[PDB]
Amino acid sequence: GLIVDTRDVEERVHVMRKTKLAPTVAHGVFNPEFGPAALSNKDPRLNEGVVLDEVIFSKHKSDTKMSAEDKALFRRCAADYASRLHSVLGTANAPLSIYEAIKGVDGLDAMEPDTAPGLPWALQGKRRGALIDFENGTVGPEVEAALKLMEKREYKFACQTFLKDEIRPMEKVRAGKTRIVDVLPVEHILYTRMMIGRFCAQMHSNNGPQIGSAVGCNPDVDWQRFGTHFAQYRNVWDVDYSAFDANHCSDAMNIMFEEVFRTEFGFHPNAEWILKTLVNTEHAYENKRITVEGGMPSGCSATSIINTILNNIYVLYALRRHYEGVELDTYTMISYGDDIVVASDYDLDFEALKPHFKSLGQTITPADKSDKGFVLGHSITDVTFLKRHFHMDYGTGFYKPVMASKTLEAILSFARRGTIQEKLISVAGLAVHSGPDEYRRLFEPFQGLFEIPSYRSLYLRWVNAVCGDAAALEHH
RNA sequence: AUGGGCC
RNA sequence: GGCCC
Ligand SMILES: [Mg+2]
Repeated sequence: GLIVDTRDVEERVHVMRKTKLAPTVAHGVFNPEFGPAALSNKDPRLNEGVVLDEVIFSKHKSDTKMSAEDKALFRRCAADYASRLHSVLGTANAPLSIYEAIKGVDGLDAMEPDTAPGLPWALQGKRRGALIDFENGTVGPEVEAALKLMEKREYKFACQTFLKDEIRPMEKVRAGKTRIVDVLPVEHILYTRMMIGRFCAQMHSNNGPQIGSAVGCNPDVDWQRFGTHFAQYRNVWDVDYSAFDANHCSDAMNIMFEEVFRTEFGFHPNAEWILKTLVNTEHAYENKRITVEGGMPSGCSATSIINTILNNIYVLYALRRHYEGVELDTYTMISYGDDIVVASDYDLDFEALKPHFKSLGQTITPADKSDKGFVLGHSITDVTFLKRHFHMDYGTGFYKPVMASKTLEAILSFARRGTIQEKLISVAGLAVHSGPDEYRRLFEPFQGLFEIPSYRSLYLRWVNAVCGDAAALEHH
């Protein structure tokens, strides 16, 4: 978005930290072009003359303003997508109880009991367990008073800027392109879950191309479902965004919230209001307070869902701005936040859509290599989604999610102290789809030091997971 | 080190 | 706890 004000205050919010990711035995074997993101300004790995603080907020370039006619078009697209979504999900969207918002429901998992509480709780000590009883599903006086202000629509907050401690390609580590997490206050998260929690639960349960959302999916199982769907289409596109989250303009955000979360769809009047508080935000980074207009914070409840919904409306908006007679059945798509797979039997010109996405402030580029524009004829076996390719298994005849071996090497090369064993088992479930030979090669540095699951055991587990009859058919 | 998923 | 977004 657009940075409107940068104020220096006395209170310093500690963010820097040291990386908790330590190199494993695999690091010296694979030597990946990957490493922990730069968390300190004095990190020796950083390029000369790179100020980490400036690069972080460089994503905030502008808040794109839309014309009345483009806003009118966007409203129509939001309402059209909002028609499809609530037709599939239903309109049972009344507030969740406090208990349900904390403990979760069918389709919505519970709030994490010991994550960051946000501001101003971080400046007072106080963890999440002191403010909220997670076992009993009850809130203390501090949150109670905050919830009363949100009901009154008088609630004010600040986002706490956190540096994301993660493995990144070495090019981005050296460029100081450390990702950030905007940690919202725990009460804001709770109330959002109250306002839109059942909707979110319904979204998760009904994931698929019909609603254009993969949020809630299990790639082990659903790659067959998504794979067979997109294989039916003549053209498949792999579309990359540049800073998707930060580039959501105030106009697009406000209109989407207005059209999707209407009281006539069963929502409480405050559902629209609580989401609109995400448009103009105050961010706290050390001694600096930065006011931003536009863009989506990442620590919000249902940030993935909001981004997914916007992604759906963006594609409809861009296509209607270029072509005539474009409807929801003109194409098909699945998204997860900024990640997107689009397909159509019509020879759509995504290169011509570039300016139309720009009117929203979004920059689309081909993922199909960083090549000379968008091309036609590509299939689902050519694309990546959720860092996974669509490969066929020749033992079952099903699509399986295959990650790049270079990426799996990177994941196995770094781990938090004392978590290596459980990480290996977790990564084994990802690595099984690379085939027996590659699975063997990936875990070979760990042999004799940790338990590695046999390829066979994870394969048979997966066969049953994707299709229970297929596992039984091998016994018939 | 986080929202939201999934093991 | 890990992974993806
Ligand atoms: Mg992509």
